[PDB]
Amino acid sequence: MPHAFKPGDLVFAKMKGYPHWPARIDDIADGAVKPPPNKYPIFFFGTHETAFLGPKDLFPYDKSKDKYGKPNKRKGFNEGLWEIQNNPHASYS
Repeated sequence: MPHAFKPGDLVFAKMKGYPHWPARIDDIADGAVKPPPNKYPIFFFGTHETAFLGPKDLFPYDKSKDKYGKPNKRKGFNEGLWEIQNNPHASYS
């Protein structure tokens, strides 16, 4: 059975106006800004942007890739697909 989300989990993350996007749950570094309650730090592959999202917008990558893991015209998307498949836990700083 599923656990709660934890840092390192791979997802497609949904934001308004954008397709479901390859992403991961990030760690929060010591000294770094914490997310609001009930929110997770989401690092978006390809764009390398961070947003704070709740579970309603988080789709586990393995279950969802057949539906959401197809090339898309949007800036950063295809790079993001390579990242999540090939080095999802790397430093992208």
